[PDB]
Amino acid sequence: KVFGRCELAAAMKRHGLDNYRGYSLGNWVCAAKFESNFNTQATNRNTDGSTDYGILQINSRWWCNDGRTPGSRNLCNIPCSALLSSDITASVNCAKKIVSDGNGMNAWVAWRNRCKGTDVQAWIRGCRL
Ligand SMILES: O=N[O-]
Ligand SMILES: O=N[O-]
Repeated sequence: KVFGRCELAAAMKRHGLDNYRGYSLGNWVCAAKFESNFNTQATNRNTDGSTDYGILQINSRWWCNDGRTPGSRNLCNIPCSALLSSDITASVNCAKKIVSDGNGMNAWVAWRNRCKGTDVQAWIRGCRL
């Protein structure tokens, strides 16, 4: 599923991401835009053999099991394919564990490089929230 901007904002808010660990809703929408272009089916291979999955490009090296990242962890206790569903529950719940990890949203390379220190509120402008 490819989400609309305000559609994803609303779903993320419903799932309790707005101000989760102090990160406003705009931060999450911005991250999702630049990680996956709002596409739940997005996948990208990393140099180390792991893969990033879903709207927030959650990585198999630590967070999920894709059956092909040998010697990795499954800290969210899920198959990586769960991160590709039209239902974003699994992605959101795993993201909450990631952002609590100690590095906050810096865990997302695209957020650090493209969202951090910018007017992230613009990502929810016009939405009926
Ligand atoms: O959800 N369309 O911005
Ligand atoms: O649960 N919203 O995909």
